[PDB]
Amino acid sequence: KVFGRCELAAAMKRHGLDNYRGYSLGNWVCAAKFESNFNTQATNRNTDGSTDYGILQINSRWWCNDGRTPGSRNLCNIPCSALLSSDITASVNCAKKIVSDGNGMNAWVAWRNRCKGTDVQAWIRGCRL
Repeated sequence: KVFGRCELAAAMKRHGLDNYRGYSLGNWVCAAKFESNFNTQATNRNTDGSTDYGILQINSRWWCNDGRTPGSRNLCNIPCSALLSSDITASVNCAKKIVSDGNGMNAWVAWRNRCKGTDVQAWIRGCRL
């Protein structure tokens, strides 16, 4: 599913992401925009053989099992395919573990490079939340 900006903001808010570990909603919508262009079905392969999955491009080296990433840790305890669903529940629950890991949202390279220190509130402007 390709989310609309406000539709995604609303789903993320409902799933408890607004101010999760201090990160306002706009940070989450911005990261989703540049990681996946709001497409739950986005996959991207890395040079190390791991793959990134879903709206928040969660990586198979640490977080999920895809059966093809030797020495993967599967920390979210989830097949990576579950991260491609039109229901964002699995992605959100896994992202909560990631952002709690010590590096906050810096774990998402597009967030560090394209959202961090920008006016992220702009991403939720005009939305009915």
